Amino acid sequence: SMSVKKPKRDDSKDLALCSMILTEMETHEDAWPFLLPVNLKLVPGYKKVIKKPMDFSTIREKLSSGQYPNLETFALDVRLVFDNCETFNEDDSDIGRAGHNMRKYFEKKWTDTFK
Repeated sequence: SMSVKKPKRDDSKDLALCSMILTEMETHEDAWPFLLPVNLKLVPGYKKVIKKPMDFSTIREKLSSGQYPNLETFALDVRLVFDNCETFNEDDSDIGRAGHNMRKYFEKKWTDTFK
C-alpha cells in the first residue's frame, strides 16, 4: 500500500531474455504456421472467428518498439498465438500438432528463465 512495498524483483534483463526466448521460438522447426500473420483475404473464416490474430513477427515488432509494458504482457501474446491455433485447427492436423508442441516448448523456457 502507500509507502509499503515488497522487495524490488530485478526486471532489468527481462527485455533481453524475452528476445532470446522469441529467437528460439522463431528457429524451431515447427514454427512455420506462426512466423507471419494469417492472410485474412486468403483464409476463409479467420477474420470473423479469431478476434485477436497474433503471430511471432508481430510479437517481434511489438517487442522491438517498446509495446510490452512488462514480461507478462509478452507471455499473454505468445499464449494468444497458441490459443488462436487451437481455436481454428483440429488437434490431429499438422498445424494443430505444431501448436501444441510450440506451446510446450515456450512454457518450459518461460519457467526455466523466470520461475
